[PDB]
Amino acid sequence: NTLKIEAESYLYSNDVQKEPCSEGGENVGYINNGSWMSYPGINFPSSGNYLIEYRVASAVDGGRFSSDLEAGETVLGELSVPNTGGWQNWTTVSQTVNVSAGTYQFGLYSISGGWNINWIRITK
Ligand SMILES: NCc1ccccn1
Ligand SMILES: NCc1ccccn1
Ligand SMILES: [Mg+2]
Repeated sequence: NTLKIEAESYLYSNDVQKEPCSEGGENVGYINNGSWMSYPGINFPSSGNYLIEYRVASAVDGGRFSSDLEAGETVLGELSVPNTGGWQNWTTVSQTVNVSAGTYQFGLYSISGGWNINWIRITK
């Protein structure tokens, strides 16, 4: 089963802005070093390995972000954003990580800015 979280649906954020996305809806853009977004109430119904996909774009090299649960109580890992050659040239990167069942605040934190994100998809 899959859960799709629209990236623009965050409850809290720092130093980002929403913009119309070429794939419909909105994406988060104007992401800098130290920008972040937080999504409450993300349910992982079983304990085990999940695929977490990120629909991202960048016209530059080096965009990088970390994902975490509960404000860094559990770090899930870090994602590099490819240089897809345009701000609306989208691609899907992923991480495979182990989470125990629960409902968590899910956080994305920009280590190196210059990347956009459309959505997050979680699959077990
Ligand atoms: N965990 C992403 C984040 C960072 C700072 C504050 C809230 N959430
Ligand atoms: N050059 C646009 C931009 C601004 C802030 C963050 C990332 N890209
Ligand atoms: Mg979106």
